[PDB]
Amino acid sequence: ELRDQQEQVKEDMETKCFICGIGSDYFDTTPHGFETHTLEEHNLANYM
Amino acid sequence: AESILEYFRPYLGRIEIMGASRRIERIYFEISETNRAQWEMPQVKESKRQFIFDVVNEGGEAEKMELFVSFCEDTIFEMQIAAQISEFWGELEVQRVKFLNYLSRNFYTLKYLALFLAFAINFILLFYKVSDSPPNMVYYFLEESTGYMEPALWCLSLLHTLVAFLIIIGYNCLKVPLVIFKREKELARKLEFDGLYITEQPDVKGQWDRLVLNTPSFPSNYWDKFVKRKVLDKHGDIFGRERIAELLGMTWLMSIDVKYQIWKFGVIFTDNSFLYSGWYMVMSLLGHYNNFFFAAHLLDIAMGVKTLRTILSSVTHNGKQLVMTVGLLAVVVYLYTVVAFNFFRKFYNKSEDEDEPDMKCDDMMTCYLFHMYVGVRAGGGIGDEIEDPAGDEYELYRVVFDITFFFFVIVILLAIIQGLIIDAFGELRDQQEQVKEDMETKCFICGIGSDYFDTTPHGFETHTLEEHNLANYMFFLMYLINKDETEHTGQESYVWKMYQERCWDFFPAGDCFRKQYEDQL
Amino acid sequence: MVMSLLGHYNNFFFAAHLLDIAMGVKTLRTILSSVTHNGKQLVMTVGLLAVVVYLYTVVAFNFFRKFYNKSEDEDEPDMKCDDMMTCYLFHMYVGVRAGGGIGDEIEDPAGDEYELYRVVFDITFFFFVIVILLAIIQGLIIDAFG
Ligand SMILES: Nc1ncnc2c1ncn2[C@@H]1O[C@H](COP(=O)(O)OP(=O)(O)OP(=O)(O)O)[C@@H](O)[C@H]1O
Ligand SMILES: Nc1ncnc2c1ncn2[C@@H]1O[C@H](COP(=O)(O)OP(=O)(O)OP(=O)(O)O)[C@@H](O)[C@H]1O
Ligand SMILES: Cn1c(=O)c2c(ncn2C)n(C)c1=O
Ligand SMILES: [Ca+2]
Ligand SMILES: [Zn+2]
Ligand SMILES: [Zn+2]
Repeated sequence: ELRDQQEQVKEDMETKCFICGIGSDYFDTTPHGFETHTLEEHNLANYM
Repeated sequence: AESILEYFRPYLGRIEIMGASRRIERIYFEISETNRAQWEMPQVKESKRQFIFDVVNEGGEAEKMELFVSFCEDTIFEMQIAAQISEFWGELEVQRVKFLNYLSRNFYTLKYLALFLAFAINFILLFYKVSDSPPNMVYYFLEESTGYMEPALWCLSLLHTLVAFLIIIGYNCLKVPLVIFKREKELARKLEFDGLYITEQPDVKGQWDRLVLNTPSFPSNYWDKFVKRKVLDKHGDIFGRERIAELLGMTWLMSIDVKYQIWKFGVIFTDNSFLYSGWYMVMSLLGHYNNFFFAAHLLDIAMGVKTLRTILSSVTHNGKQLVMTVGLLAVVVYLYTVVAFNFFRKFYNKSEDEDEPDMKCDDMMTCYLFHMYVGVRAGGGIGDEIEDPAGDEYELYRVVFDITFFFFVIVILLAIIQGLIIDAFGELRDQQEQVKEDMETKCFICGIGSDYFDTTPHGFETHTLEEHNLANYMFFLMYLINKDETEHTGQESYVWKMYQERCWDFFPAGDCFRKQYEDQL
Repeated sequence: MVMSLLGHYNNFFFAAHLLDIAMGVKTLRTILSSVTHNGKQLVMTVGLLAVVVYLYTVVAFNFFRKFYNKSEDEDEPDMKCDDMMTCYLFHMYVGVRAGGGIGDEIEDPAGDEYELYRVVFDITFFFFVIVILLAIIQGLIIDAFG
């Protein structure tokens, strides 16, 4: 179980977020909704 | 028009595309009588599933159908090689053609026949005996009745090693001509869409491939023969249009390419499925020398039925953690040694007789060897092969040296190591489970799952045998191939030109006709 | 029934009827149903633990025959491994039931001439055929039940 945890993080990132709320059932409609909406808009490194 | 509809049920394709001012659409196109035939057949269907398994595993949702059409460029290859085999010195040709051709059709049963020979050379060999006086050391056979078996082992060893030498012949004519296709058209892409050898630099498999570009036969079997003239233009004007044309170089034996043979052996000798089928042979020669070496061939039962492979595959894949643990159980057995070597040397006496004391622990290169050979195999800790501390002078201290062994190095650690493995096995196979699903509920061309075509009856078996059928897009890709190019119709071009530029946007990506026509239908 | 006739003949055959406790209460049926349903993998494993015990035999039969001596008295040497139809039988009857690998019913290689080589013939048994394999086979079953 310690290691499955290391697994759930690995996800949580992929599907959802970590600045806004939403997951990926919204930027799934357009192509490449992930790599736009997390290297263009809500990029968790710009805010440093 | 009932009968003509039902006569042309299996020949009418149907494919949904996207484009031409941002909408969806329906394309209708003719299926031949032979692409429907040689896709229903098992050597190929196989691959299908295969692709299906892994790309649901390590694909995201982005790079998926960069892999699809990377795959449909293959099955339309060996499909073109399946027909390559289907049914004085010149007659050498017809034999040479006929022999290997009708051979390699036979192939898979030609191997399975190999196995069953190994289940006789072992059983028949499971009768030996040795003795002081022959019929020094002498080895004969037992076979007390049936005194013709001992001959049979001579015609069941010159009939095996032959059947090894076939499979090496069969392989090199049926399967390698893909595994240089799937290299060459992995290079030419990475020499004409971001120019590996010409504006960046090399992964050894990169470096090994410099040996070929000079050669005059680089596209040997990958369709093309122009890529060369295609990259004396794209990345060729900025660089020296005399400089690059250097880099590329712009009966049989009288004109055999001296180079590019040495390359072609490059990638085969590194391909595992070939490099096994040598070992499987070269033992089978060594048999004749010692004759038990035909026991080794018995190990093929791991590379056999599905579960058995997983057995060994399991044992490996978690090897990151596993070896790095056993690299710790070999350490925390050291520490006890240093403790034992300093204080409790008096007890490690295996001498059953007091005239010749034995004293297993003096040289620490032994007392470390004694612990890791009878102190982790006794299931009762180390205090099972020692005198006991009933008497005195350390008893208490000694009885905590032991029962801290037992706990650490026989209850925690040996539990871990069975553990890793067994549960790893369990998990490879649950994966095989999640694929099984992912298909059923959702998709694999569009996005949506089945919470949309659940409302209507049979939403699955319509929307995956009528609209988004993941097999039509290989019939299109090879129906497109051969229409004479000046009559590609109104959609059938804009795909075909969106294809030789690799834009993968003629794939619905979350829509169906029943998707914007919800209100009109 | 037809057991229950045979009873009259030998009269212990009414012990067989006692097996109905598997086709009874729910959990007990699952017990046996479990044991079967995964039989695809299971038999095809035990069909491998009977093999990788062979390989050791061939190794033992060629080099280490000197140790397999169960003769408690030196007047009648016994030598369990001469005929490989025995040394393969000796391994799979007291070398997977001793819980300590095969080097538990043998002389030990303290003395010489192969000691190092011998102490890796054993501790590769212990690991493979008593830590991996016998773990697998309890495993399949118990979790299948689950
Ligand atoms: N909502 C998000 N916000 C910020 N980043 C995200 C979000 N979702 C996914 N990501 C990014 O997907 C990235 C993949 O990892 P990335 O390549 O960028 O560097 P990394 O995490 O340190 O791993 P690596 O070093 O191997 O590259 C994550 O680092 C993470 O930054
Ligand atoms: N989105 C989808 N696209 C394409 N096919 C799908 C989709 N969802 C389900 N399927 C199909 O459900 C099918 C069931 O398997 P199918 O009978 O057609 O051949 P198979 O997969 O090779 O198995 P089998 O040989 O036993 O028949 C899958 O092959 C798969 O093609
Ligand atoms: C795109 N494409 C192919 O991918 C292909 C081909 N012949 C074989 N290959 C594989 N042709 C003629 C083609 O236009
Ligand atoms: Ca036209
Ligand atoms: Zn966000
Ligand atoms: Zn779909």
